Amino acid sequence: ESADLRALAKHLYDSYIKSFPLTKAKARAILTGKTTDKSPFVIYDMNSLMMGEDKIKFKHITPLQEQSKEVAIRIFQGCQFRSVEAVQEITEYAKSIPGFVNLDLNDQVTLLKYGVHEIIYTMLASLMNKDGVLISEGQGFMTREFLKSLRKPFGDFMEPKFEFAVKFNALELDDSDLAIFIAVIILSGDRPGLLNVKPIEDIQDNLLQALELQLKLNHPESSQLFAKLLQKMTDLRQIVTEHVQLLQVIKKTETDMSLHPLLQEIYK
Amino acid sequence: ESADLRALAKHLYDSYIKSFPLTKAKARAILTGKTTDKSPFVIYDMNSLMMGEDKIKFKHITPLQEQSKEVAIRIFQGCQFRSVEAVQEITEYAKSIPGFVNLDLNDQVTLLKYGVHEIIYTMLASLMNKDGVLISEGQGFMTREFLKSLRKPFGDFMEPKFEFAVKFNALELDDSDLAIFIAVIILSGDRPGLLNVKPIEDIQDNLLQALELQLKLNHPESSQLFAKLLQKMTDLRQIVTEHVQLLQVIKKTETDMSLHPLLQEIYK
Ligand SMILES: CC(C)c1ccccc1-c1ccc(O[C@H](Cc2ccccc2)C(=O)O)cc1
Repeated sequence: ESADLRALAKHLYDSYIKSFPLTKAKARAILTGKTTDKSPFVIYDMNSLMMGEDKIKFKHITPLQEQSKEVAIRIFQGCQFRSVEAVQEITEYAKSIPGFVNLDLNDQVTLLKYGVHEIIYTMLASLMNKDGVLISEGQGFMTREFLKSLRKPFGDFMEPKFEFAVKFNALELDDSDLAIFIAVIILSGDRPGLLNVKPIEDIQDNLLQALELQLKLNHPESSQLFAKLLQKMTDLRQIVTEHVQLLQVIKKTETDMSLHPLLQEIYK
Repeated sequence: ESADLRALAKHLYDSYIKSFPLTKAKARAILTGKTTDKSPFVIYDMNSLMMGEDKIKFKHITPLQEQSKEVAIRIFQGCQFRSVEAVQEITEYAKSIPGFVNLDLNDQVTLLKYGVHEIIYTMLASLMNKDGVLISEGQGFMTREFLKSLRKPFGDFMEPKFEFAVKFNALELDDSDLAIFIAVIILSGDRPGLLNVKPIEDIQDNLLQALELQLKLNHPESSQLFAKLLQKMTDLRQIVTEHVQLLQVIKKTETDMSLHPLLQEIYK
């Protein structure tokens, strides 16, 4: 019944708001510099980076970089910390997906393990525009250009994310839509090492119906949006890989830099 | 309109039947399926290959294993031959899809160029079962066991297609279904280098509606099958990506020789 699919759609949207302090709506309100009720400080060079520590809460360093964790590492660590924030956040959203917590404890861990970064980049697109990405809860805005100019390695960590987000955002999706799509991603079952696949696919079968109806209702004039969105799941998978291998490179060229256990545990 | 979507399906099916010798319906009668009226020649071991490869309808080389060319290599190059045949079959099919030829020729070459590998592994799965793959227009059956028993490079060449195949076949799709899915794969839109993505996506949109109608009417009880088929695309891409990987590795085994020139040329 439709009435049941809409109720689940309302449910998930609801938990989505409660689990993510920064929705796409808040994000676009800040990005479209019309809503000047609170604008972001912009980082596009080293000076701004320093000055950034001023206006925004940057526990990081302000002055010298190189001989004291150069700019590149500093941002990378900063980015590392947020990812941990997001996982914890995403993990809280997951518990609310009907049926998820009733699965084998092991699978729960496996679903999170593979689905988390795929989710981080999906939601990360909400904080991006062709020119940049929001940081520190919207208060800041770091330039894509400044990012694409960091030290040899770190210099190409976000580019594949921007490329994904610009075309993904062109789908004009909203929080209520993403809420369901985010859940569909978690309850895969095609995930490596699962014990009970049928119970997982039964949940996702629901999420997909929910999403199909939600997209029809929310975007009547958008033919086949449902399918276009599912295919986007390939671009996601590909991004994770580019990243994971990229991560492997730093680890070797930076034996002094560390990887937060929670993020380290996910990668494998 | 459903009428128009029922026409496009039958059209593609008709083209499909005439472009591909071995149909899934046929191949299935031969495989695990009984339908015994001419049992294929089973290659399960080295001698089986040797002792058949001399009676089987294979055109390229013969059983000569004794410091006279390696077996693994002869088998690998054999797939290349068949894949190159397959590529011509697909092209012949691509041309029957409404709108395809009306596209920028450069874009057609780009679409076939990148859609071909995914189409091959998809269709390969029709000739596969959990224990082996039909060979030579269906006159043979090379076991999965023998394939993983191969040397060192070549021992993991086909294993991932088997893992993909077994899950893919779990969907129980038939030639009428595969005919539309295949078309959808060719009419992507995200292939690198395209020049005019719009028409390509318009046709895919039209092809997607067809696959959706087809699956609903053809598999009424199989819920959300459409969504599940579309996510098999991630699996394909990974297969494809991971394949070019061994390809580069193999490129570090056999190479510099003067009797290969005009042969190496047929397969870039
Ligand atoms: C917005 C964030 C998720 C992000 C994504 C992709 C690339 C970089 C970042 C990023 C986020 C915050 C950054 O600066 C600090 C990071 C930080 C936050 C809290 C404690 C320690 C560091 C901040 O904005 O608060 C720098 C980069």
